[PDB]
Amino acid sequence: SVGLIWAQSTSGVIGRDGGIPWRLPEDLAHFKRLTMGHTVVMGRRTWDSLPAAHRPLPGRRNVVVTRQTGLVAHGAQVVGSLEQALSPAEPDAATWVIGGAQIYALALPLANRCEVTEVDVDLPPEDEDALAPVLDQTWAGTSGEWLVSRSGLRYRMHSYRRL
Ligand SMILES: NC(=O)c1ccc[n+]([C@@H]2O[C@H](COP(=O)([O-])OP(=O)(O)OC[C@H]3O[C@@H](n4cnc5c(N)ncnc54)[C@H](OP(=O)(O)O)[C@@H]3O)[C@@H](O)[C@H]2O)c1
Ligand SMILES: Nc1nc(N)c(OCCCOc2ccccc2CCC(=O)O)c(-c2cccc(C(F)(F)F)c2)n1
Ligand SMILES: [Br-]
Repeated sequence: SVGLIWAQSTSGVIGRDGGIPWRLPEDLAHFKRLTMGHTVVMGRRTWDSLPAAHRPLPGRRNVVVTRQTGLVAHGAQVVGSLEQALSPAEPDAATWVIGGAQIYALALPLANRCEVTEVDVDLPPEDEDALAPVLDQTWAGTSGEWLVSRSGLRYRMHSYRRL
C-alpha cells in the first residue's frame, strides 16, 4: 500500500519559503503516529526542509528522491526516481509519500490512500508556494470532526481511498 500524507491550508498551500507557513503541533503528532515504523519517501527539497532534530526522521526508513546521483543524505537512502523509491530491495507493508508538491504529483497515480489534514487558516497563494494535489472523482473520502488545537488553530483530518 502506497499512501500520501500532507497538511494543507484551505487554499491548498503546503509549503512556503522552504518550510510550512503555519504551526500545528497536533498535525505533526498525527504525522508521526501514522508514519512511525514505516518507509517515508520524500523529494529532495522536503529532505532539505527537515530541521536538524528531525533529519533523518527517527524510527522510519527515509528515502530521498533526487536527480543528483551524488547527493549526500546521511541517514537516508538516495534514489533516482519515485519508481525506484517504490521498488525497494526490502519490501515494506506500508510506504508513505510525505511530500513535497513535486513528488505528490508523481505519486498520486500510484497511490491508493491519502491522509489529508485541512488547517483552518487563510493563506492566499504566493508565487513560489508549494501546493497540494487535487483529488478527483477516482478518490472518495471521509472526514473527521473539526478539532481545536491548543495554539488556537482548528484542523480536521480527511481519509481518502481510491475507488
Ligand atoms: N504541509 C505538508 O504536509 C508538507 C509536506 C512536505 C513538504 N512540505 C513543504 O513543501 C516544500 C517542498 O516541496 P517541493 O515541491 O518544493 O519539493 P519536493 O517535491 O520535496 O522535492 C523536489 C525535488 O525532488 C526531486 N525530483 C522531482 N521530480 C523528480 C523525478 N522525476 N526524478 C527524480 N527526482 C525528482 C528533485 O530533486 P533534485 O533537485 O535534487 O534533483 C526536485 O528538486 C517545502 O516548503 C516543505 O516544507 C509541506
Ligand atoms: N500531515 C502531515 N503530512 C506531512 N507529510 C507533513 O510533513 C512531513 C515532512 C516535514 O516533517 C517535519 C517538518 C518540520 C518538523 C518536523 C517534521 C516531522 C518530524 C517527525 O515526523 O518526526 C506534515 C507536517 C510536519 C511538520 C509540521 C507540520 C505542520 F506545520 F503543518 F504542523 C506538518 N503533516
Ligand atoms: Br508544529
